[PDB]
Formats: sequence, C-alpha cells, structure tokens
Amino acid sequence: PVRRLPFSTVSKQDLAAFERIVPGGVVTDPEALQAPNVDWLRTLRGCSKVLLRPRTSEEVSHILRHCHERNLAVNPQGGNTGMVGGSVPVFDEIILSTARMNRVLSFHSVSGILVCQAGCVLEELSRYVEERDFIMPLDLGAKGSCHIGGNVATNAGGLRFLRYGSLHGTVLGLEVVLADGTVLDCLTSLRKDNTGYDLKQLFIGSEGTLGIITTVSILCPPKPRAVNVAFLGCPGFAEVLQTFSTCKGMLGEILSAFEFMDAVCMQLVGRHLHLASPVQESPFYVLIETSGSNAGHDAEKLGHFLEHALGSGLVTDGTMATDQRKVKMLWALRERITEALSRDGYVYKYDLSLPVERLYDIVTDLRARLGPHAKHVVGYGHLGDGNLHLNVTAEAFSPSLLAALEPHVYEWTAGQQGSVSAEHGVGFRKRDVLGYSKPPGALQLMQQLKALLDPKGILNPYKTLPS
Amino acid sequence: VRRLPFSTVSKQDLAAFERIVPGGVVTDPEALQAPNVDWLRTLRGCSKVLLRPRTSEEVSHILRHCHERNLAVNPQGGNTGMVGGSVPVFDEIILSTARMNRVLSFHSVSGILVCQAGCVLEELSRYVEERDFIMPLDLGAKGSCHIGGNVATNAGGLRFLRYGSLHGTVLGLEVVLADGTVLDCLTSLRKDNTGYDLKQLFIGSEGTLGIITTVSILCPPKPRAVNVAFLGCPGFAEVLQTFSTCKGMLGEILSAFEFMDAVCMQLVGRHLHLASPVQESPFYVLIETSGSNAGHDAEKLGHFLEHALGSGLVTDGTMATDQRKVKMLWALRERITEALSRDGYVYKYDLSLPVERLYDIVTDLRARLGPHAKHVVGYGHLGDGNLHLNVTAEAFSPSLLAALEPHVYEWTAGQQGSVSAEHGVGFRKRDVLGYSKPPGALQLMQQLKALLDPKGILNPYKTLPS
Ligand SMILES: Cc1cc2nc3c(=O)[nH]c(=O)nc-3n(C[C@H](O)[C@H](O)[C@H](O)COP(=O)(O)OP(=O)(O)OC[C@H]3O[C@@H](n4cnc5c(N)ncnc54)[C@H](O)[C@@H]3O)c2cc1C
Ligand SMILES: Cc1cc2nc3c(=O)[nH]c(=O)nc-3n(C[C@H](O)[C@H](O)[C@H](O)COP(=O)(O)OP(=O)(O)OC[C@H]3O[C@@H](n4cnc5c(N)ncnc54)[C@H](O)[C@@H]3O)c2cc1C
Repeated sequence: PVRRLPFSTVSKQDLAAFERIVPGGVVTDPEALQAPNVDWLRTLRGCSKVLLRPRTSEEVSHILRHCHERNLAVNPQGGNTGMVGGSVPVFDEIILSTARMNRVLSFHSVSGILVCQAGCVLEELSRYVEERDFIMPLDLGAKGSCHIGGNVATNAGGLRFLRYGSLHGTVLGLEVVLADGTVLDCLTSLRKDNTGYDLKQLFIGSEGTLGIITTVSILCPPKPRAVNVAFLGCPGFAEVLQTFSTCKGMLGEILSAFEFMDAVCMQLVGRHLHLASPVQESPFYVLIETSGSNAGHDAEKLGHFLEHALGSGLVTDGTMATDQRKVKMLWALRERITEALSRDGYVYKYDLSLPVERLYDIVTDLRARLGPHAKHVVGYGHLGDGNLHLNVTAEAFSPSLLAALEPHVYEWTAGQQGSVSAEHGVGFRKRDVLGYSKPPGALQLMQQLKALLDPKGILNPYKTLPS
Repeated sequence: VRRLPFSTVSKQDLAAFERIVPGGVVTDPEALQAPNVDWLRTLRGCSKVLLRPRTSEEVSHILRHCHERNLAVNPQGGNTGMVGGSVPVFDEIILSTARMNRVLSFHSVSGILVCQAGCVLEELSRYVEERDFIMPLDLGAKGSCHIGGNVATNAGGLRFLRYGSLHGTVLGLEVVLADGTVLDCLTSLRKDNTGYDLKQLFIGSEGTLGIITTVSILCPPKPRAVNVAFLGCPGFAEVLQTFSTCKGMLGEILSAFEFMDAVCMQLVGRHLHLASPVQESPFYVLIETSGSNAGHDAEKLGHFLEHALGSGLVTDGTMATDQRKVKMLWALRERITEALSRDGYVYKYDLSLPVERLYDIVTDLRARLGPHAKHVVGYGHLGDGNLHLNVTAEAFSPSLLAALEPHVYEWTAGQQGSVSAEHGVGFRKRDVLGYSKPPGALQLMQQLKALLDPKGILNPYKTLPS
C-alpha cells in the first residue's frame, strides 16, 4: 500500500489564487471531479479536489509557481487515455488539464512543420494537416481523445511507427514548464540544429515527472498520394512471420504499417462491436498498409506480393482496399480491439517488446496456464516493431489470477531480454517492475535527473521511477 | 582562453596508465603532434599524453584515475570534427578510441548492429553491406570518422533526408562517466518505454557528459536500386522548384537532395582535378533515390526528368545506377570541403535556414565583401534546410572576420535559424549559441554538465558557454 507523501493540501486561499491565475478554469464540484479522477481502464480512482484548465503557457507557469511555493503536488493530464495509471492522482494531487490548450500556432506548408499547444487532440491535428496535404507522423486508436502533449510525454508509438519512427525523431521542439514555474523554451522549429544538448529529449517519455509540455513543434510527413490496405488470414504464426519477411522484401519502402491479431481478437470485435470479418476464419490475421507517391507502382508491388503470399501458402484468404471508406473499415478491426476487450470484462494488460520469432509464445502458454479462469486471452499488435499487446479478460478481477500472471509474465520478458513496457510507459502501474528491463545504475541516474529538475517532487509523484 | 586549475600528469600517473592500458600510453612528442591539431589545421593543443584503450573497462579505470587526480581528458575519435572539439586547448589527456574497433554483434534479420565506439564509419558500411544492410548515416568523412564521434556530435549527413536523426536510429549506448561509472543503456530493442530515455542526453553531447564506448544502431535494409541524377539548374528559383517537384514525383524513394553553386564546381575542378559531367550552370543538384523495385524507380525518375527538362527547371542532367559512376557523381559533392581548404583560408559557417531563403546570405555576402574575398560559396543539404556557407581568402584577415561576424550569426538569428546545423559547438562556437538558444536553455545545459561531470574534467573549454 502506497503512503501519501507530506505535501500540503488545497485551501480556499489556494482556490482563490487559482481563480486569479486562470479565470473560469477552476473546477471544484465533487461530481465533476469524478471522471478526471478515474483512469481509462476504470480500475483506479484518485481523490483530487481541484481540476485546473489553463489556456496559456503563462497560466501553467503561474500555477506551478504557486504549487512550488505552497508544496502542492500536481497531476498533469491530457486526453486521459493512458493505460498505466500515470494520468490520474493517487491521493489529492491537483489535476492540471491541457484540454483548453488546443490552439495551433503555425503550420509551414513547405517544411511540413506543425507548432501547436499540448492539448490539441491528435485526430483534430490530423484533420488540420491533411487539409493541407500533410499527415501526422503518428496515429493510434486513442486518436479521438489523446492530446499531442500526452503522446510526447508517454513517447507514444502507434500504427505508423514502422514508417515514420519515434517521437524522439519527429519532435522538433518543445515548450516545457518546470516544477518551479520556469518556462523552458526549446521550441526550435528547425529540421537540424546541433547547438548544444538536445534538452527536449529529456521530456519525451518522461510522463510529466520532469515538466509539463505546453507547446509542441512536430515534423509532419507529406500526405501520400496512394494508400492501400490488405487484410489477410494466415494459417499459423510461422506464416505470419514469413508474411512479414516477404512483405518487407516485396513492398519495401512503401510499407507503412504491419499489424497482427489472433482469432480471439476477431471474435471479440465481432461480438461486442458487431464488425464482420471480411476474410475466412483463420487463427491469425494481418493488416498491411502501404503509402506511396505512385498508385500504379504501389498496386503492382502489392499485386505481386499477394500472388506470392497466396501462392506459397503464407496467406489462406485476403482482401484489399483503396476506397477511403473500405480502408477505414479494415483499420477498425485492429484499432477497436482495445475497446472490445474492455467491454468483455476486467482486463489484465501487458505491453511487451519480445523477439519477433517468439512474440506469440506467451499467449499460447497463458491460455494453458490460466484455463477457464480467463474468459479470454489475446495477443495482437505491432509485429513489425517487435511489440506484443497481451491481454487477459475475466468476469471480475481476482487475486488468484493476478498471482498466476505476475511475476511470470515479467520473468518471461526478462528471460528474452525484452521490455516490460514497450509503449504505454511506466506511470503508477509499472514503476516497481523496471528492474526487469533496466539496470540499477541507469535507474539511479534517472532519480538524479528527477531531483535536479523537480527537487520538491510535486510533479506526478508515485509514478515513472521506482519507490 | 585561460587554463583551468587541473593537475599535471606526473611520472606516477604515467605508471598508473601503463598498468591500466599496457602498450597504449603514447608520450613520444613527435607522435603527439598529429592528434593535437584539428582537421582544419587552425587549432593545436599541447597534450603530452595519448592513451589508446582497447576495452570499456580500460576506459572506466582511466577516468576513475583522472577523476581522483583531477586531470582533464579530451576524448577523440577520427578527429574530423570541424569546431575544435576534438583536440586539447592546453595539456588535456587525449583519450583515443582508435583501438576500440570491434563489431560486437549483428542480427542479420533485424539489422541491429552493436559495435565499439572506435569503429570507422566506412568500415561499418562495408561490414553491414556485405550482409545486405546499410548504415543509417553517411558523411564525406566516412574514411576516418568513428561511430562514437558521429553519435557524440549527432552527425547529420547525406542520407538524413531518408533515415533521419541518430536520436531516432541509435537504439542503445554504453557510456563511461567522468568518475569511471559505466552507464549501461545498451538496449537493442526497437521500442522500450521503461523510464527516461537517458541515451539521448549523450547524442550530441560532444564528449562533455561521458565517453561513448559502445553503440547499438538500427541499420536500414540495403536498397536493391540506387540511382543518382546530377542536374544543372539555371537559377536558385529552379533549384527550389526542382526540389518541390522531386518530392511530388519521386516521393518515398528519395534518399538525398544536395545542391552546390557554380563556384563550388569550379573549385573542385581546380584543386581536385575532377571534371564536371554536365554543361556549366549557376547551380547543380545531386538527387539520390533508393528503392526495392528498380523498374518502378526508373519509371519515376524518367517522368521526373522529362518534366524537369521539359519545363526548363533543369537545363542538363546525367544519371547513374552503376556503383562506379554513382561514387564519381557523389565525389563532386562530397569533396567540396576539401577543395575549399585548398583554396586558401576558409571561413566556415554551417547554418539551418528556411529553404526558401537558403541562398540569400550567399548573394548578400558577395555584395557586402565584393573584392575583399577570394570566393563566397553556398552548398549542402537543401532538403533539410542546411546551408554550408564558406568564404575563402588567400590569407586570413581580421578585417574579413569583422565583416563576417557577428553579421552572419545575426542574419541567421533574424531567420530564427541555427548557427550550427550539423558540426556542433566544440571550442569554436561555444560563445555564439545565444543566436539560437535562449539563456534558460543554456543554463539547464550547464546544470546537466555539473551533475554528470562536477569536476569538469571531460572536454573543458567547449560545447557550453564560458
Ligand atoms: C484505444 C486506445 C489505443 C491506444 N493505442 C496506443 C498505441 O497504439 N500506442 C501507444 O503508445 N499508446 C496507445 N494508447 C495509450 C497512449 O499512451 C495514449 O493513447 C496517449 O499516448 C496518451 O495521451 P493522453 O493525452 O490521453 O495522455 P494522458 O493519459 O492524459 O497522460 C499520459 C501521461 O503523460 C502525462 N502527461 C499528459 N499530458 C502531459 C503534458 N502536456 N505534459 C507532461 N506530461 C503530460 C500524464 O500525467 C500521464 O502520466 C492507447 C490508448 C487507448 C485507449
Ligand atoms: C570531409 C568532411 C565531411 C564532413 N561531413 C559532415 C556531414 O555531412 N555532416 C556532419 O554532421 N558532420 C560532417 N563532418 C564533421 C563530423 O562532425 C565528423 O566528421 C563526424 O561527426 C565524426 O567525427 P569524428 O569521429 O572524427 O570525431 P572527433 O572529431 O574525433 O570528435 C568530435 C567530438 O566528439 C567527441 N567525441 C569523439 N569520440 C567520442 C566518444 N567516443 N565519446 C564521447 N565523445 C566523443 C570529441 O571530444 C569531440 O568534441 C565532416 C567532416 C569532414 C572532414
């Protein structure tokens, strides 16, 4: 059981200070604070008594200045779609929301450089840049709710990572407010700049424990002229792996996504979201996207790829689409898996990097190990990046099932020299299992970084680093 | 400017170093001459000790000793850096990675390379290309630069347009801190969000925060087809429109877009005796493509050239897919920096500017100095907004320096640009970062330096302001 650290509490005088700093941006009604206190999975509830919703970087600076002087803990929050308990308070930390920091500052129609506030919603930024023939360098199933500042803070991966890479590469600059309210200006909207240390990198993946991101400068790829999606049934995981290998060999540079899911995933999306499968029933499914400049060439590459995959028995049934409507329908089958799982019951969630050759082994194992105690066990995700999403559903949480899952799943991953948190990050849930993926000396340097940047520890206590 | 109060190497220090790295203690004064002079040959240190460790543990024991004794250390790779970062200012110990040159592993499927910091870039390219992979970066200094130095300087280079930053392609680092502590961030995972991305601090840290000893890096697959078009353009408006059309018509196969002006071509012909393959033009553009289907690439290139030649964007062009002729065309661009240093004294600027006004400073400087310069040239990575600006003179003039500085830095700042796009900061640029970075940023940089190396023994006098 975690113990509340000796922070102060919010007084009426603090509430009047916040009303001065952000007029109309202070929410205190207990019924209104219910939702922002509960995480996306609905298995964690905080006891925060104040939600602050600033509009500007200066307002965030003044809020944190006040909290630093008063020794008040702060819980940054974006879209609240995070999966690891980082997004809601543990006790009574002030919820500092970016919901109203949702303005675009500038967009350069030649460089493709976007500069916008941290609370812009990913899907809305995609619509904005696509109107100008660019795309966001990342996409994820949470796009409708997650904030760009949240994506940077968690170092979100997602569905086009294989093509455009990490936020560590695509973020050009950040504005960050530090714990004492210092505005750190690293908002360098330049493709290249080697003038000292890359300070912004510290805040990518730091999950709001080192500062609050208020403005983001991000490189947007050009919008592809041609997008294709193929959705394929494979008769086993070995054929999934050869379909991936063959796919890289025959599609090459136009590959923009490679996702897999198992039969149980398909059944749950069908059962809870009523989405019919467009291919024959198979034990594994694969979604492939391509993105390129020449429709004709991409079609020829894809045509030959399918022919060879179908010819050599890697794929048993497959369908292809270019019409935007049909493309979105195929993508829904993968994107909405996470929703279908949470409608199925209580979800035990694991987000692992493993050797691609052994990515599905743990799923087969756990189906045997838990038996009928698990309502379902699934494996899916970013196979091209070595990333498995392992989930177990049950009618209700149980201590018996948790004891079967942990530490067994984490030991498997360490045995494979894998990551116990591939993309979702650490937050509250995984803060004490980092030893399975990171050595002690690295963990200590992280602690020193935290002490340097937030010596009072008012920013997101109880998370990201070990206790 | 003035030597900080570090200890001096005694006879007992030499004997300690001989125990730690037997055979790797060079004290011969004639042998120390070359490692004390930077690549441009305008800076020269007075170090009397060169250490050549073989392993990471040897590096750790050296720094433990240097930390206890308060001796300054100057890490050195291939010594091709351009900003005086790689050579001592006074009598700093030169720690060379020259002997840290082994490949440790290479996964033939994932393309993940683990190697020691002193592996030469050219040699790593050879190694992974024999296995159908390529390095994610390439530079004109490939023959000499070390992968450790590339990571320490956050090198950009000639295929950055396609594969992007080392901040993205580097998967893991082993770093030895100033006190000897071995920091293990040598993960080989594509995705790992288990805490802070500590390795990122050392990419671009220029040896002031730790010595990189091992690098893990993601190698892209080797392309089936590489094409190079070397094109002559009748003006910079056409250079910019050739770039725009190139992105629309070549797209995802594009792997390089470089430009150079007429004077650059003249200088490589004069000093290096390399002939131009196209008609004389005011500007030249080198376009590279890399793709998986050679026929699709050739069709894309065909339609692009036809349109560019047809619309007057390009006047004359030559294409190559043969490896020998591709290197010939590339040599015309890669060897400009060499041709300039043979033209006389070189004033060198490496700027990030809006692409639409990348060449304006070249035109401005030509009017501003007129006959007081020998040549003013502009070339470089136009696709990434990165201009290499050089002025040559028959000899150095404090006058010409006063005309160039601060003027060039102020122009760049007026464009919200970077006064060092690629080459970094080192000794030369430590006091001009204010044109690209605000004081609060520079202050936090100093706080990180104080945390990781409180004694300041690693690379004094560089990277951060005085
Ligand atoms: C359906 C679904 C699909 C998903 N798919 C993916 C996927 O493919 N890949 C992936 O990586 N993740 C995925 N996620 C989780 C992912 O982390 C979030 O979707 C997103 O990255 C977080 O954005 P947010 O604004 O919701 O952040 P929040 O949940 O609000 O917060 C995330 C963390 O960052 C901190 N934080 C938030 N905003 C800021 C800020 N401005 N400055 C500093 N710290 C801040 C918070 O305190 C918290 O610790 C998915 C989630 C869902 C529900
Ligand atoms: C012809 C030519 C072309 C070039 N082209 C480019 C180009 O296109 N793009 C570009 O970005 N640069 C370019 N450069 C310069 C570039 O910075 C270096 O060539 C390259 O980055 C590798 O440097 P190096 O191994 O020679 O390191 P050095 O010059 O030896 O060292 C550079 C700096 O890094 C530090 N350092 C070196 N090794 C380590 C280590 N293991 N750990 C910690 N710190 C270390 C040194 O202390 C120093 O501050 C070019 C140089 C030349 C001569």
